Amino acid sequence: GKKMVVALGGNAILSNDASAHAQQQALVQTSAYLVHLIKQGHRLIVSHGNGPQVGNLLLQQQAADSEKNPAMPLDTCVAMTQGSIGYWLSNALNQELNKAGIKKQVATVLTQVVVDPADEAFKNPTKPIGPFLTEAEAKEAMQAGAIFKEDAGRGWRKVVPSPKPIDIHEAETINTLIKNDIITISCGGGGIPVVGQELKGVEAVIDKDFASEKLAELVDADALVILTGVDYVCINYGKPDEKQLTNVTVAELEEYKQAGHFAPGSMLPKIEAAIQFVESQPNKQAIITSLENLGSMSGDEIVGTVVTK
Amino acid sequence: GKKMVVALGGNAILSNDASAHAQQQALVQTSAYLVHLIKQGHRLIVSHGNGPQVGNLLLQQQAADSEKNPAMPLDTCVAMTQGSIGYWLSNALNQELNKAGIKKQVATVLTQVVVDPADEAFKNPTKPIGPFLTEAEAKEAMQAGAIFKEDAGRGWRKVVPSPKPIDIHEAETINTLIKNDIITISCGGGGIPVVGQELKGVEAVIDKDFASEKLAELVDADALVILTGVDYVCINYGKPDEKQLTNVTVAELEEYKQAGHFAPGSMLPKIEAAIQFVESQPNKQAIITSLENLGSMSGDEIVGTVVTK
Ligand SMILES: Nc1ncnc2c1ncn2[C@@H]1O[C@H](COP(=O)(O)OP(=O)(O)O)[C@@H](O)[C@H]1O
Ligand SMILES: Nc1ncnc2c1ncn2[C@@H]1O[C@H](COP(=O)(O)OP(=O)(O)O)[C@@H](O)[C@H]1O
Ligand SMILES: [Mg+2]
Ligand SMILES: [Mg+2]
Repeated sequence: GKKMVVALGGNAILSNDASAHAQQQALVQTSAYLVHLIKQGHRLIVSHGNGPQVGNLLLQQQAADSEKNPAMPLDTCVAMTQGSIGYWLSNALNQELNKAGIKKQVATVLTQVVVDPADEAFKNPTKPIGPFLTEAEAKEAMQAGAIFKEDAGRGWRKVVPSPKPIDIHEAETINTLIKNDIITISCGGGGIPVVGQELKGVEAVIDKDFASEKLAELVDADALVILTGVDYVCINYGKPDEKQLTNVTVAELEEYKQAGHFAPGSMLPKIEAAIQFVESQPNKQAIITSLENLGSMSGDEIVGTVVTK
Repeated sequence: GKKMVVALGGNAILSNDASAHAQQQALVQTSAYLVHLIKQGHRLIVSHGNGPQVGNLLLQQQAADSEKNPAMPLDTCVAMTQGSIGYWLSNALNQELNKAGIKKQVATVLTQVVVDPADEAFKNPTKPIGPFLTEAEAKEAMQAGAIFKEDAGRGWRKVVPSPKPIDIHEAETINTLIKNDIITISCGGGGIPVVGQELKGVEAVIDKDFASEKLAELVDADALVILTGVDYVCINYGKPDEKQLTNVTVAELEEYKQAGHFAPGSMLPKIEAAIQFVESQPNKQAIITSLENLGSMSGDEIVGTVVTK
């Protein structure tokens, strides 16, 4: 069996219906697939994204904003989504483990992810968040310290930094749970962004896959498994000559990267994080595939885009 | 030292406004007092309430309620507050620990607290919660069985049950962290209420002190310390003949309780929880006092209303 960090994405909470019940139902389906990994002897360390969840929460912050009910900053909103999604996922996993007759503890740990204040991302925030405000509301926010950028035609929306994760505060706690064979859920939404030894909260968005890769390094995982919306990373994706990548090496991926095969923002971060993990220490593996593709496992072997040195 | 469950209440988050920043600063002050206990060798396992926090979150759920941004049910909102408050408190405690030069890690574990569906509370809900609705809105909201009661002159509110905890799902995980000298924050808001084999969420409010007492039993804590708004519990409270209770036995408290000295909904549950803990096992002590009164500690000994038997 392998100790693996499993980084869930949007596909893990595929529901369309934004209700808690619909998202919980989606996570139960996701958990059924994850339990396949447990049946095969793997030791899971799970993380997840929070795109639509934090997006809706941010809209809720604005809808009721007042002196008595002030909008919560982004870092607190991320913490809230670690709570909601962590609850839904841990609950769903327990259900599916029970259905399989398997006894295994699941626990969600709030996770603060440290970033460098000197990170170039802070001088140049590029992550748009929240609702589209009017120039007026924008200028008012500007005078309030926020950085807004008019999205020509759509309006003005707040932009925040996307810094690199340099450490996971709760890493040792997560390691402790790991060693006690407890399935942990952490780094939700890429983590609650904090800076410095004092762990000062900041409004930023940390890439979930790089946060997961940092966790994988800190807990000395054997593999980083990113589960997304495709069974295999492809070259010429969506094109007539599309080709699925199975076993790949870093040099191969670097060649394809320069040819522009991995869309920025979506697949590119996964490829970069996977390469980084494989380059971090000898005998490390990274896999990019989907939950559904776990049905194609060969024994305890996960198939998909498998990256090695 | 002694393994002690410290149950924080409203005054632990003493802020002049409801902003995240103000509440975080309030928790920093609270953490200063908690560090005092840690310096004295006590092994802390902390819990907290969430009344004002979940209240504002529920108002945010209502403000943007729509098909695309549906209001999250109470159990999910409780999970979200375990995330926000857990983040604020763990971050504040780390800051105060570092200031004291103490190398101790803090971790927040989402907590699902199990209740019995046959609990009398489900037949007679008593906890009003959420927004004040019109009579027409409440009428429609009650068709599926939910109970709404009119608050004359204010509106109609949902009234949920306050069932007793029969288990803390993550208890073993929390104990494992405790055994590894990690300060845990759990049972936030009394816990995410769940029922049955699938741990289905239910809209209810589990008393934070009863939840904390159950945790104290499950982790075999030496003491249950409830920190609230008074330095000492009193009899003839607010009357000219008011008397503060210091060392007191279970028998004495039972007499006082029967005399109606402890207000329902506020002090009564703390007294009942204290009695339950002292009677739960030999060599168990329960204390009810305030964070401020910790400044009057005699060495590693906490003064206040100390229950023994
Ligand atoms: N070369 C490529 N091969 C496969 N999928 C690709 C490629 N380039 C872009 N994609 C897209 O990247 C998506 C996954 O990234 P993203 O949408 O960000 O998902 P997640 O929520 O998992 O982060 C795929 O599901 C696919 O639509
Ligand atoms: N006999 C009593 N002795 C002391 N305090 C009492 C008594 N009866 C009621 N109280 C009130 O109970 C309060 C504590 O319960 P509560 O307000 O719910 O606080 P918390 O947020 O800590 O749960 C006290 O601070 C006090 O205002
Ligand atoms: Mg993505
Ligand atoms: Mg109270």
